[PDB]
Amino acid sequence: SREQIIKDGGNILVTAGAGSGKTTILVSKIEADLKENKTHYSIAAVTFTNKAAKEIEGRLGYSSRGNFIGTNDGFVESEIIRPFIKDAFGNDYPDNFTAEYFDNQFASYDKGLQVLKYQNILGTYSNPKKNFKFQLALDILKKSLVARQYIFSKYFKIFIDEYQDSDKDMHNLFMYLKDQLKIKLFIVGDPKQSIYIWRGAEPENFNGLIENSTDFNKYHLTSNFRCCQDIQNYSNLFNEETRSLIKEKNEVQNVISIADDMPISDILLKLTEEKQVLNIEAELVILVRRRNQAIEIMKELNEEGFNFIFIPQTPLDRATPNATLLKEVIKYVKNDRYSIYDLAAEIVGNLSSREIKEIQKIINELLVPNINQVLINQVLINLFAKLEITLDTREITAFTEVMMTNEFDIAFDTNEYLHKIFTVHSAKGLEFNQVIITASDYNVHYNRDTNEHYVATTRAKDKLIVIMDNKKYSDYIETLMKELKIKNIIKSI
Amino acid sequence: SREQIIKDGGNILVTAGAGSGKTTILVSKIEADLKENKTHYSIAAVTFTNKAAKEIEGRLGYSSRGNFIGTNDGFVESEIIRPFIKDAFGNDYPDNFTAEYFDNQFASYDKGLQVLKYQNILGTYSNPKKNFKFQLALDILKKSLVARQYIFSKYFKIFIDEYQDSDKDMHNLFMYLKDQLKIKLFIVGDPKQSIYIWRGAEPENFNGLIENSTDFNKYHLTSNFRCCQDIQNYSNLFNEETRSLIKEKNEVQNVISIADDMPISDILLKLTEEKQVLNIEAELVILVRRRNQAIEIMKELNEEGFNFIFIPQTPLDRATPNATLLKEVIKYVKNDRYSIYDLAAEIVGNLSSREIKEIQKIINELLVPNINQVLINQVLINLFAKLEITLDTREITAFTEVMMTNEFDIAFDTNEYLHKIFTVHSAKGLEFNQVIITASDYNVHYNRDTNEHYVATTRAKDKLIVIMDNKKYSDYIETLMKELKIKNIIKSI
Repeated sequence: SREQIIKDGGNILVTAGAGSGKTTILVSKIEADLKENKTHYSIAAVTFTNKAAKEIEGRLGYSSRGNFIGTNDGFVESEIIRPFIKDAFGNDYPDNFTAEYFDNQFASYDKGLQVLKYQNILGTYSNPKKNFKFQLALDILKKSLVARQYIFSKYFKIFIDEYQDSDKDMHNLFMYLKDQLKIKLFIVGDPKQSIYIWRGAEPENFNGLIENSTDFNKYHLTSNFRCCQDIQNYSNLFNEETRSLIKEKNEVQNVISIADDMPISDILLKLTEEKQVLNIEAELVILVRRRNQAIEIMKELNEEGFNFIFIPQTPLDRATPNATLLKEVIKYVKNDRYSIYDLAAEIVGNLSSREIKEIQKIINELLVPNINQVLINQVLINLFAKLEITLDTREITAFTEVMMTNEFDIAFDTNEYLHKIFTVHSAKGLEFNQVIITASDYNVHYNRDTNEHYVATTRAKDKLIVIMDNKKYSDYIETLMKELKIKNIIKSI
Repeated sequence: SREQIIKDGGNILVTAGAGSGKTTILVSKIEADLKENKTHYSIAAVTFTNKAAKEIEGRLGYSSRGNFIGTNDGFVESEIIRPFIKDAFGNDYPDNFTAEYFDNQFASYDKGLQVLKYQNILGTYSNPKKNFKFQLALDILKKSLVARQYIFSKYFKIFIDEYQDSDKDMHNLFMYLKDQLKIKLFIVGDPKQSIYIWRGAEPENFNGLIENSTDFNKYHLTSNFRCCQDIQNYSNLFNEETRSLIKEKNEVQNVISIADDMPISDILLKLTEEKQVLNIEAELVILVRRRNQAIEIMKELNEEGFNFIFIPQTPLDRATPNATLLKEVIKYVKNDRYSIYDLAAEIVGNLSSREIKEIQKIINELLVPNINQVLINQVLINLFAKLEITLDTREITAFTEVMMTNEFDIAFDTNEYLHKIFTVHSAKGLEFNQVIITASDYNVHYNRDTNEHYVATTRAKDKLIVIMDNKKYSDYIETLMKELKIKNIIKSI
């Protein structure tokens, strides 16, 4: 498992999925290797977005080892291109160059050298599949002897995040550091095609390393690593592929089942005061299938003194290529404390201060109120035109609808609330500490809602409370408990 | 006189001529004002060529006052444009820009801003009469409040050398500092059209200040300021315009006349040992009209133990627009110790390191031996094409002829010799300490050689020795001594 992962000191290839399993293990693996190694060598972690680089830097702590934590583009720029470009190509080339991602697309590698030599800027390649900065960095290393000496002397291992999005030119540099410079590589990626890719992503180079590489040591990560063992056993029994991984335990305490005989508010009081299996001071969230089921529970609790705020699923809450970025644009529009730098951190690459000012100009048109649906669509196209990303028609309408109304404001609110209620689709992504669900929502016999039920069960982190509303739900438990000869998988009050 | 010049603390306009009178007074005026002023304000001296700026910095000494000594282009770049361009035009414009003089000519002021904003370089104007850097610097001062505050706070007086070569845009900035910022200006220039002009020179702006400016205080400099009073009196009596300025002295000791009765070498021994009016340890130089007259004197002295090296006038020794620069190109080719940076210092403006490497590439073709007359002409055109200067046909042939032969090598030699012999045209420029001439060379009755004789007399600095070979020469002295009632103007041995 994870203990076997961190012990390996060689080239490690990690398959990460379900989210957050990659980030926590990455930070723990980095800080553990820093404690083992006392020599002068440092580590280098590279992330596509600037937020992930800042997220890793905050958890690691002091970087007195000289460790580099930053963007993929910022790494090759500050460590390879800028220091040794004059050594590789002569004194004609500048080291005070400014890289602009959006401007100055060129057709050939020879053309881009002239933009850097004469126009004093570092422009991107026109083809999204070919990266000019990494082609330049790899070229500089082969031309410059000092460049190869410095990289070997500075870093002994390099950590790479989200490797499935790396392009071929970006992939060539990483393999060049491992094959020629003999630098250890810790690779984290998602083998599934998924929904999120960098504009020049090719999953085959990552998939090819899993199939034909003898140097790397392959590992895998559990999807529900953060969930406790008792919650994992209750979640995995509903899907046939997941039933094999769980192991039975002599005593089960985290998953509680209680039949709904008293009103909904009384069940909440019973679990909080009579058995104290749920703490009122800990965050508590309740699961529903539809928005109406959440409203009636929220209104029933306001009468009993319980205070709650309910997050609804927005039109943007849909598996689309630009869903993650579109939500961040909404968070910058809705919230005043959300800085433009926080929005730029979500954008791939380390944008310059001048490029940030141009993107800020496009979005400032959305900060004026009551300017109708047509202008919101053009600002959105103008925004994504600079990023060279086309926008889905339903993604545009979903973005527009959220901008018009204040209905989905708290779903993108920066503030955090202790007690909430969310829909199964509302928080498909984020995870909660303790969750209560009801059985009548999910049809378990024909597996229509088993995927929504599996998501519902995996959201809870410490304690999961299940209400046995449906007899067919309880029958599917008792039937499969006999197939697997499981005496206890649930704790009933 | 000069004592009246340095005492004035206001705006001073100086008319300088005959050479070297401008540089010595400029350094003395600067260091004297630094001693008078104890406050934090500094001075700023600007010269067109980098050699003149380095020449002033060496004589001044320590610049702990923060005084700026450099090029006109380097002044507006480091003090106005680079610090306050972002304040004047916004954060879009860079402060790490690189100015290239030869590349990126543009037609309109708006076009050059885009080259600086996007292409990150500072290019020159296509029209030689219009300067873009000074148009940019003046524009930045009007746009930026801090820029005006810094210039007033830093400098209380600004010294300007060779003002007749300043263009109109360069002239507008200097007047803007005097009229708006109320900064004292010490201006040195030559009112005569002369032979040497910067490619965008307009003498009218300098001439216009002499005619219509009430703020400036006009002054004049003597042509033979370095020569002693006795030598000045002997030189000025031959030309009618010059006879009025000299004043008689009761005793004359510097100008010696001796009739040539003994051989030439014996006259040299007689003056050195019998009267000791010439020191063998001091530099001694003899004047002739033709090259044959110098050879026979040089050969006659080698027999008597006297050792001499004779500098001949080169084909480049001719009043042409590019004579000064062409000689420096020869000095870089002939001498190995003469650095390429010394050649770049003679070029107008502060050339960048990359621009220096391109000029060095063009001249390196002349360093190979025996490559005939045709290739020398093309390298010369290629050299001056970068400087945007056309070359006279006779200037090209004069440059070529010197390159072929080693005959004129010592005339451009970096080494310096104590005892020499030079032609009247050989050292029309440089001045010598003690000079001996002969009377038979100059026809004084019809004033054919009075200009060459006046040059001959003005070369000597401390002691001048005249040989009375011609009776017509001595008669013209005695005749004019009676017209002016001068009892003594010459010391006869």
